[PDB]
Amino acid sequence: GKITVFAACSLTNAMQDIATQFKKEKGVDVVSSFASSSTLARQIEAGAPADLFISADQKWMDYAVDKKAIDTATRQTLLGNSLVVVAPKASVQKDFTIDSKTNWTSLLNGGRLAVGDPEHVPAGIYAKEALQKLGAWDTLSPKLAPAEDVCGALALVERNEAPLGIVYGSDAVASKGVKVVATFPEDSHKKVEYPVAVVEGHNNATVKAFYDYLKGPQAAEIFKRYGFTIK
Repeated sequence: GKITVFAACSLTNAMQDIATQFKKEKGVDVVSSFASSSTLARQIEAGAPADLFISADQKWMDYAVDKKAIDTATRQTLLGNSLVVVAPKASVQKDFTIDSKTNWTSLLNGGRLAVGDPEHVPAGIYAKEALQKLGAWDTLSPKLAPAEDVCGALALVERNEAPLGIVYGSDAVASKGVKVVATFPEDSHKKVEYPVAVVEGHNNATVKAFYDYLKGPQAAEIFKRYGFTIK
């Protein structure tokens, strides 16, 4: 009795604790592979035998679905999250409020904005989308420090290679080394939503019981503990 979950990077800590518990209360081992949702959707398209896939956006779930790789009837939106600007924990930067008059250059002071790569990384695509609506994207696009996932973007900031980054609400929570300094207004981007689905061919009673457990009160308590919103 062994389950494989492919989950967005941002779910690392939450998923590891759900797994350790599930094995404790159910005796089934859940082993996770974490990465950009783009990379994971691509692996699944390419035949990777994941049992479940949780994406950090709808876009990469839609992708896996339109490639016939998903048991589509099972797709549900599981989580919500906020999009935030982090600075390193030692930074003197204070909280501020984001709007179309936020002077991103002055805050950056010759530094880069750490982001998931907006070409594919959901955190980056949300960020691009907020920055465009805010009217700040053409100023910012040549000034990015892109990473291969939202964990890479966080780490640029932890290490002080970038003064600011855009990550999720939840990412600042699992990180000793950065502090949230602003939250994007919800009206600046598409809702950050995390769909889950059973991978095509893997809809069996063992996998179903874990899929049901991700909406269980034990998983809920952990998700919330890590700063996710429950759907």
